[PDB]
Amino acid sequence: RKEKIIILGSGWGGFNFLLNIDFKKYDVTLISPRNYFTFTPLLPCLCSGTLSVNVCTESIRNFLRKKNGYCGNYLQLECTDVFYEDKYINCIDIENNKVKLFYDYLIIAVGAKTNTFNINGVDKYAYFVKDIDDALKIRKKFLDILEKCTLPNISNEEKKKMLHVAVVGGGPTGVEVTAEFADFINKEVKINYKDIFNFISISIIEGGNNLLPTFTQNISDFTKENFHNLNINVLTNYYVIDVDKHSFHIQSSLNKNEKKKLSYGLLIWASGLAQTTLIQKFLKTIPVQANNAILKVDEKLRVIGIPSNNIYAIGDCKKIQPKLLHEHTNEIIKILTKLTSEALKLKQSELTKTFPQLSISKWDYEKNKKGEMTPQQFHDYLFEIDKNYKSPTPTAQNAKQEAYYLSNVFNNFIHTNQKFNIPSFIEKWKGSLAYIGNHQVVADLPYYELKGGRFSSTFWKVVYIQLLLSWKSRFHFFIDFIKTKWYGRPFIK
Amino acid sequence: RKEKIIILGSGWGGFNFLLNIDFKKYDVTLISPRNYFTFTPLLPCLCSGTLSVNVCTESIRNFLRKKNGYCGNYLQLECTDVFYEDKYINCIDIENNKVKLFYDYLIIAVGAKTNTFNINGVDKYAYFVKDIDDALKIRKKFLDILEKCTLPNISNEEKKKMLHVAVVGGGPTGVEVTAEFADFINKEVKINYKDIFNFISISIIEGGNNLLPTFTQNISDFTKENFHNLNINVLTNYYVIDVDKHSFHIQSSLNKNEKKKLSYGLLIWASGLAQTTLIQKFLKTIPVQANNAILKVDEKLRVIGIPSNNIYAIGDCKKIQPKLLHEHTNEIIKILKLTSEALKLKQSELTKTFPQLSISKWDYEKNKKGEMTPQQFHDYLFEIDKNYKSPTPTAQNAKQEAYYLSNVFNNFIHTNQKFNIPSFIEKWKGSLAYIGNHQVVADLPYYELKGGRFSSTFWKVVYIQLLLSWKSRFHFFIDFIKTKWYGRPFIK
Ligand SMILES: Cc1cc2nc3c(=O)[nH]c(=O)nc-3n(C[C@H](O)[C@H](O)[C@H](O)COP(=O)(O)OP(=O)(O)OC[C@H]3O[C@@H](n4cnc5c(N)ncnc54)[C@H](O)[C@@H]3O)c2cc1C
Ligand SMILES: Cc1cc2nc3c(=O)[nH]c(=O)nc-3n(C[C@H](O)[C@H](O)[C@H](O)COP(=O)(O)OP(=O)(O)OC[C@H]3O[C@@H](n4cnc5c(N)ncnc54)[C@H](O)[C@@H]3O)c2cc1C
Ligand SMILES: NC(=O)c1ccc[n+]([C@@H]2O[C@H](COP(=O)([O-])OP(=O)(O)OC[C@H]3O[C@@H](n4cnc5c(N)ncnc54)[C@H](O)[C@@H]3O)[C@@H](O)[C@H]2O)c1
Ligand SMILES: NC(=O)c1ccc[n+]([C@@H]2O[C@H](COP(=O)([O-])OP(=O)(O)OC[C@H]3O[C@@H](n4cnc5c(N)ncnc54)[C@H](O)[C@@H]3O)[C@@H](O)[C@H]2O)c1
Ligand SMILES: [Mg+2]
Ligand SMILES: [Mg+2]
Ligand SMILES: [Mg+2]
Ligand SMILES: [Mg+2]
Ligand SMILES: [Mg+2]
Ligand SMILES: [Mg+2]
Ligand SMILES: [Mg+2]
Ligand SMILES: [Mg+2]
Repeated sequence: RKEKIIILGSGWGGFNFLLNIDFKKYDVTLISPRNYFTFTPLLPCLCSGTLSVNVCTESIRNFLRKKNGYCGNYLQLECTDVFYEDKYINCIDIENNKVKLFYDYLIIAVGAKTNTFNINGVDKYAYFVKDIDDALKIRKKFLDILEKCTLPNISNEEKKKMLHVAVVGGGPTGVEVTAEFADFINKEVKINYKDIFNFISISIIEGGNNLLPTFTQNISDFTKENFHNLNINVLTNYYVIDVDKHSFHIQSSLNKNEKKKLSYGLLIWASGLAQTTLIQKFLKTIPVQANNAILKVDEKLRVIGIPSNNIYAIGDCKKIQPKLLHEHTNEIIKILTKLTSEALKLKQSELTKTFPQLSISKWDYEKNKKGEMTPQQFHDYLFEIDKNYKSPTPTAQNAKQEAYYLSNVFNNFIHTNQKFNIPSFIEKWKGSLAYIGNHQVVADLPYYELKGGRFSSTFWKVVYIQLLLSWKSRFHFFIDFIKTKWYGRPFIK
Repeated sequence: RKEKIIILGSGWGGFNFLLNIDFKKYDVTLISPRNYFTFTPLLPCLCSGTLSVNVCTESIRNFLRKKNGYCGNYLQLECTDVFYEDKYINCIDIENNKVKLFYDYLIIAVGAKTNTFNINGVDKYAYFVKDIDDALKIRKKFLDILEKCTLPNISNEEKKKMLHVAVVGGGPTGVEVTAEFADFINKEVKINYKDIFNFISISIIEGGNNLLPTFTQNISDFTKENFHNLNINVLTNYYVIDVDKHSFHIQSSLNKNEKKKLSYGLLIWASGLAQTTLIQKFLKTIPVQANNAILKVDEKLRVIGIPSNNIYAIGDCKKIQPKLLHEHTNEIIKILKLTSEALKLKQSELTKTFPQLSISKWDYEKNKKGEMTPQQFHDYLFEIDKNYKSPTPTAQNAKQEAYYLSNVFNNFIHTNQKFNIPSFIEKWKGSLAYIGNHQVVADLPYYELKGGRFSSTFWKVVYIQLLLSWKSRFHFFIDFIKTKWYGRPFIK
């Protein structure tokens, strides 16, 4: 008779919600086709053999018994439909048997998938890099190619075509995967495959001018410089537009007329995100959202358009559409002293609990001061703040923070003295890191920039050994680096 | 213009030959469809998640440069034919492209495969345990089943049938794989799957009366006792005769007409050896060996029936057929009045020619004979010949053969010792087995281990020395810490 919370997904959102939700207060079931949590930041290290599967993983069933003594459940299913009207979901097991399950609360955390842009042959020929098996598939293919090119039944020009590694995407994923392959190629591969080492080349391809565009221009320039010193072909300002079995095509971003055909052996696709079929389906089911491209939620992470307000979504599968300021103008006016921008800002602490977009991290009050306004003008101003609101970026950092917010809201606000005092979710940006090869780490932190150096790696390791969610994983983190330092990357495939 | 040695296979034989063969003296190429060496004794620990792949493995290319500066080569191919007349072999890559290669010496070390005994459904439905991939497939299937049986769309009756693990074979492989699963089931699985744990059962099936037949009766009895304490169904004196998708059939060894149909979820097949298709093919190519079931070699490991004497075989793919004593009677008489004790007295030196004369191959005291006539001596010699047993198909023997033969190439073949090449004689060092719940058994010369608090410690001290790199020793040590402090993983 405890209320049932179903969690869909075992990713950063779902798993972290699981870790914090009170199993005494609720009856909790996580549902996911994947029986482990994947620690995605270390996924590129898996591509090169620097770290093991154990450090990139947490098994869900190890976290189903909290110290209180009460338990949670886990089912290995893939949710295929949500029926918000009747409070249930349809799933399928791995043998396509339907399973029907009821909930009182649904926490959707199914994440996003890799975007092919409908380009011909991305699904067919390219390797994605979004989970454990993806990374392992990529490692093996690479090692497979190395062995195939050591055979005598092969010409030097066949070798040059096949030993070309193309990475599409100059975001952090693409950049880190390239970096890691570069280290592998310049170390272990160089030693054990000398006769063919010089036919090997890596290219990274990016539509815009900069690698790591969302970081900072100095970090971008440094990343490109460092890539040059590693003899990585940096093909920025190029868009991949077609993919065939042995070659792909690129179009210059600077001249629409300039195309190139490139040979390749291994093609890694690390472009942006796209929605799961479950989300596409679910959207059609909600009158208000029937033609949305992504699932929209409250400022409280409630899925808009559900009469019951019993479905939440966290992580990559959702954008936040908060309660509009300009729909509550008069009410906000009463709350104030004047009627200036800094009248508003003076009450920004209190009003931020209701409107996230009022946050000093969401609205620049100084780049936008406004002298005394008439009510209508104030309403226009409020409207600008509304339009300026940016939904949290699709990162593990945000998914984790959303997961702790929401679970704590279930633990401490719903079904307690505070049912109505629930604050709206606001991220704190903690910074971003990236490995860019050859011991060089970059970090774009709130008050710092790292641009390489002897102690860059050290900073990276102190950061991530603390972001790991178990002592088991910390053990492996430590051991795996010793092993890689003393003995090297492995060639088992 | 260095002579070319081609090694076929990257197992205990091939890899250890590679480790010791002098790359300065020869131009060596190992050919194997598998680019790593598999440390098979720890393979059952891989089934249960106790140890990792890193401790069961060595990557061939890490060993292609010895410290003197000379190199070896490796090619990822599967040999499909040997043409002994013309000294070349045909291979195929993984995309079925033919490759043709010339050698001066061929070292065949392709091992053996699992024997299905042609039984319907073994290949189709059963899991084998001969390599890394096998162990991981086995591990996954089990975890798959546990998850499937936690679903609601499943009856307790379906659960009981699906969560039955049957292991066919009471040899050390079968026994060790059963033990490891028992440990996993009784620890990590019991904690994380309380609801369905009592639907789980393990059976081991063995045709003879004993588990670990080739050990000791005390060790066999102790292994069976320990198995019952763990609630493993020990179905000795049963053999499997048929296999279907959800059930298999067994026949009593004690009553020809008692049969049983058993349901199962996971069927593991560890029944003993059979020959590779390469060896079957190659045999038909050798006139004197054309109807053999197994490849026979000299007492010097040279494949018999080859005019050039440039093809060797080591490991599980071969049996030794030594030079016959009774074909050399008169000569032996001349070396030596004319008793078994006379013969034994010269046994150390004659053993360099005939391995069957070894005190480890022939019981001189249980077979003493007084003065013989030449004819009688000839008959005696003949008994020694027929008593000879080829090395048992073990890693221990494949390794010892590989060190012997590589040492012959290094220090005999192109030196002034060409003619004093001694015949190969194993030295048995003992055998160990993990039998679950921390109990190790060992059947050593002069000792028997039957369990104990310090049983496991002995096992760990032995195998950390048997590992062939410091890398692997690191992982050996670390993997046991990991398993102790944090437990076995459920990743699949
Ligand atoms: C290589 C890589 C490196 C990254 N590094 C960083 C980083 O350093 N910092 C950072 O902030 N972010 C990083 N990210 C981004 C981060 O992984 C995502 O933002 C994060 O995964 C969002 O979490 P999520 O729970 O929404 O989705 P996921 O973590 O992808 O989880 C989705 C889960 O839903 C499951 N699922 C899918 N379909 C269904 C279905 N219909 N039913 C039930 N379950 C389903 C999946 O199995 C999965 O378990 C990285 C991403 C990648 C790919
Ligand atoms: C689970 C298990 C545990 C064991 N434990 C022990 C133990 O504790 N002690 C002990 O003494 N023995 C043990 N053994 C036995 C030991 O593994 C074998 O006796 C040993 O492998 C024999 O070595 P080999 O080189 O002849 O064959 P393998 O080690 O099997 O090597 C054969 C190699 O040949 C390759 N190959 C196959 N076909 C071809 C082809 N056509 N062309 C080229 N290469 C080919 C294979 O890929 C493989 O690399 C165990 C065996 C198993 C399965
Ligand atoms: N180290 C970190 O902190 C880290 C690491 C990985 C991911 N993340 C987060 O995960 C999310 C996704 O990251 P991501 O790297 O996979 O995607 P991304 O959107 O950040 O980068 C994709 C890049 O590929 C380009 N692109 C798209 N289609 C292309 C084409 N056809 N040809 C060439 N270039 C093309 C885009 O211009 C874009 O710059 C991001 O929000 C990111 O911040 C963070
Ligand atoms: N711990 C160790 O030292 C160790 C471990 C594994 C293997 N080995 C060596 O590797 C070789 C192979 O060992 P193995 O265990 O794989 O095979 P095995 O030959 O030693 O034993 C197989 C057993 O299964 C039985 N069997 C065969 N077909 C059957 C059927 N249809 N139904 C029921 N029982 C059936 C046989 O009676 C036999 O005892 C051996 O030489 C062994 O010594 C040693
Ligand atoms: Mg999730
Ligand atoms: Mg994840
Ligand atoms: Mg999500
Ligand atoms: Mg996602
Ligand atoms: Mg071999
Ligand atoms: Mg082997
Ligand atoms: Mg062999
Ligand atoms: Mg074999």
